[PDB]
Amino acid sequence: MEELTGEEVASLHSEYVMQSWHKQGGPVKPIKKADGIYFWDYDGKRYTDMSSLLVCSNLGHELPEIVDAIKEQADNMCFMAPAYASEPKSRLAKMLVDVADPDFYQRVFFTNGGADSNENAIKMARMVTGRPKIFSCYRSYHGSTIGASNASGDWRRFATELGGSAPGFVHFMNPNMYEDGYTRGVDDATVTADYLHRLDEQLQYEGPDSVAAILMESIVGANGVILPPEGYMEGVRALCDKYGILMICDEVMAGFGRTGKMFAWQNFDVKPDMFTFAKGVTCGYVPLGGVVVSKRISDYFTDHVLQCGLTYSGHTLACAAGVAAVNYYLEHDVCAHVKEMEGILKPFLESMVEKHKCVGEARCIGLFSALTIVKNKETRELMAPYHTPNSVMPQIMAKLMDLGFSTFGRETNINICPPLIITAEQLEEELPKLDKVLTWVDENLC
Amino acid sequence: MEELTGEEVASLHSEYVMQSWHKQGGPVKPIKKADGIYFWDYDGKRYTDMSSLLVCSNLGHELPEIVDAIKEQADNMCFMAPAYASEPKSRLAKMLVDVADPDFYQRVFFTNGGADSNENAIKMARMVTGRPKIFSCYRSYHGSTIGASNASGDWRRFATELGGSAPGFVHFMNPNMYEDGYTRGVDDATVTADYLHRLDEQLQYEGPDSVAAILMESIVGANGVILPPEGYMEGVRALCDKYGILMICDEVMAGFGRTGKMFAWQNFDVKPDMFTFAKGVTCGYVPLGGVVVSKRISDYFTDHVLQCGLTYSGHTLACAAGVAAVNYYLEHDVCAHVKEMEGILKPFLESMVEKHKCVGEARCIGLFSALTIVKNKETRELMAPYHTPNSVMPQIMAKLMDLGFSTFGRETNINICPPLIITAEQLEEELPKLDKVLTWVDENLC
Ligand SMILES: Cc1ncc(COP(=O)(O)O)c(C=O)c1O
Ligand SMILES: Cc1ncc(COP(=O)(O)O)c(C=O)c1O
Ligand SMILES: N[C@@H](CCC(=O)O)C(=O)O
Ligand SMILES: N[C@@H](CCC(=O)O)C(=O)O
Ligand SMILES: N[C@@H](CCC(=O)O)C(=O)O
Ligand SMILES: N[C@@H](CCC(=O)O)C(=O)O
Repeated sequence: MEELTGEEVASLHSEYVMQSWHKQGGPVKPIKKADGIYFWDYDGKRYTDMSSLLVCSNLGHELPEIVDAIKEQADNMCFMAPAYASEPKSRLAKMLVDVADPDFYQRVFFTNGGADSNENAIKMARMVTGRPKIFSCYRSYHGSTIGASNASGDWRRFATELGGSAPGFVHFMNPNMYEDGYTRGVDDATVTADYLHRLDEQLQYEGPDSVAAILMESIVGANGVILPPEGYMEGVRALCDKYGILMICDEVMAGFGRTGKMFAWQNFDVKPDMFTFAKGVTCGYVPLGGVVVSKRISDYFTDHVLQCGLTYSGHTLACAAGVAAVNYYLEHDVCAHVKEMEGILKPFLESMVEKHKCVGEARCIGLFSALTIVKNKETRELMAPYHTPNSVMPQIMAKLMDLGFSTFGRETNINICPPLIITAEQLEEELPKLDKVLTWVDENLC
Repeated sequence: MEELTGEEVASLHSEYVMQSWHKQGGPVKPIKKADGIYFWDYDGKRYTDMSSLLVCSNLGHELPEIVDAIKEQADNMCFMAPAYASEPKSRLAKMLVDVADPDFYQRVFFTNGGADSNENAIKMARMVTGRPKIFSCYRSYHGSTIGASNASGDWRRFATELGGSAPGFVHFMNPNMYEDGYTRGVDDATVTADYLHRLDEQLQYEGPDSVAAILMESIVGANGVILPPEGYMEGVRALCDKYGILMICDEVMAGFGRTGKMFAWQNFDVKPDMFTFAKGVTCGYVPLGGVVVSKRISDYFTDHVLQCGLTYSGHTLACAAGVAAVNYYLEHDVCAHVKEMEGILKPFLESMVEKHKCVGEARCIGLFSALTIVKNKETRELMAPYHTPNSVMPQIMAKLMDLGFSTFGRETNINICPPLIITAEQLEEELPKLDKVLTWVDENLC
């Protein structure tokens, strides 16, 4: 082939590619290769993927087991239509029900990504219950297509709402303990009592008989790893039981080992009626998402036609990578390694709280972590208040990117979501870089 | 693990897989392998893929050029994030702009499939024009997610409408010449004049200044290869020009050689402001879709933030498969071969009209074709009128499947959309199976 130079790759991109969530034509980094927890630009500089790209490359890059499964499947059958059974699609559905809970869940509806599966979970909840309304969090992101974007809490919904908001999407405010003035640990029962009651009250004023589902990120991800107050998720599950509302957990970012469990909702003593997934089901190697449905929902669509579908549902190549990814998580006890890696990451960030005036809070479950950056520790003034213009936080990400610490954040947060295969030696080598950049912020942005 | 038997693969699917557009748990055919224009169940029976699966496997199955590109990309880098340029993504955007028209189009917005590309095309049209409303045809399908399904005409939208129609989606009736009582040879100028005036009048009664886009399949596909009357598509383009409305053509099904041209809208004297694609950009081998946008639209999003995005946009593996597919279409002059195969398929289907009491009309452009099945040639009584319960058409589809002639249809139609690589000899072997089955319909369903 006519292999392109680094400059041509970034040149053509700036000129011909439509970039997500940006204005067109900026400068762009051209990436040549990735492997393990690293990737390289065409100048040869190495970046350590401390955010797993978009918290999706859970097993690092170029994992032989997934790469090999893909190539093997490509030699058999890259795609076969949804109307037919295939080995990878059959095996992955069983594996997913099994790791989720084979006594509660029954079927998996395969999709292309995250927005795709939230869209279909919404449609399925309205069909099963006969009710029109969907409750979702203001502090949440569920996708960019009109249905998932209407359910999404953060301001990316504003553009989708051009022409009008979609009917039946009611938003309720969920607690962000630090930003709301409280202190995790001490105040959990107070915040949980307050926000569970706010939600109960809003349900009553919307008519609980008309609310088909409550949809929640298992742990709010892109918007800052907002660990909920203890007991909050169980109370939501309790409200759903009281009112006949289905509970839908969004596992797109927090699933597949991110938190130390296969699914983040497994940290809570709740069985959601449905939950949605994508990123780590294949570590991003082939697009795949899905909906895991309870036995009750499975039964409903045995009697009624499931009015859902998409050309690539259960894509064969994609599922083959899924089988390899899931088998890797299990055979290599990746959750246990993630729980143990928590022991290096969590104490480190907590000490960044004590050591840095610009770091107000640290949250960490497994390798799912974030820092709240503040302009003023004493007043809790955020370094970038909600939906601020000219947030300085990209500036901070660029200082990090300069040391080979690649990550991202939204609002006033820095995420730290390294690949689940990262080692203690590797963490202890990268985290000093985060401390160095935090010091720069201390001295330049307060 | 241990390879699964056919009976194990079909059992696990029936028990654990969520099937699109069906009640759960039925019987299912397990497919073991695919190659060229065929695929095989686990007993070894061969099916000739006369519908290209979902009119997507444009270059057949396991085509070495795409298979190999996939493996080569998997050995380098399966995925790299949207914020980075990658060789396959830059090369595919330029190649796509180039085959579409480099003097008119500028950028490509990559998605995972067809539905999200229509979702995003809608979002962009509302952002670019500042207007809320989308016009689309009642006889159309654009996807199943809330946005694309509200834009879709056929009854699969009704489920999405649980909870309410999303605002700003106005539907207009497009002509199906045969089903409306006219004749494609002698009647186009009247039908075109009438339906353009109906659309103009409806645009006027909705406020043309409030219509951001008219969205239409270049040639209505899954709903029956409904070739438009002469001059209709050009007149739609004229109304858009008159009123400042963007024209969005959906090439998801009719793109990539299906009709004898690279894009079906290229059979008409129109350049759409945007057009959407999925299936044949990769022949389904890896999920990929997109929006090709004009220079004007690209300019808008140079000055304004493109508030669209998805985790897997510009997926690296998927794009590598795309580069190989598009290069094949061009290097092997697949369009020219499709035109010459049109010269076999069109006369055969036309001769099925003359030969069978049950065949009212034949439509065919390139290898994009369908038969209208009737209970009564004289009264034009359809064999399955719109949205009938207990359609007998699956019976016909099954009689065909029994001869190894695998296809599908919607409403009262049988599609014939074989892979673009099918040869004259192969056509001469398969088409007799369609003739045999039509005789059975003649004698058993009128
Ligand atoms: C928690 C969560 N849900 C849903 C999504 C949307 O997923 P996708 O990009 O695959 O449409 C994302 C991606 O940011 C996410 O982080
Ligand atoms: C013309 C057209 N547009 C859009 C779609 C939806 O595409 P997808 O199933 O990839 O989401 C289809 C699928 O049949 C289609 O035929
Ligand atoms: N995370 C963004 C991509 C980021 C970027 O394009 O700068 C997405 O949803 O695609
Ligand atoms: N047409 C369906 C095919 C699956 C089926 O018929 O079961 C789809 O969009 O996935
Ligand atoms: N029966 C066609 C299409 C099946 C489907 O609609 O999923 C085939 O697979 O060849
Ligand atoms: N923030 C991620 C991804 C941005 C994108 O999706 O392009 C990174 O910097 O690696």
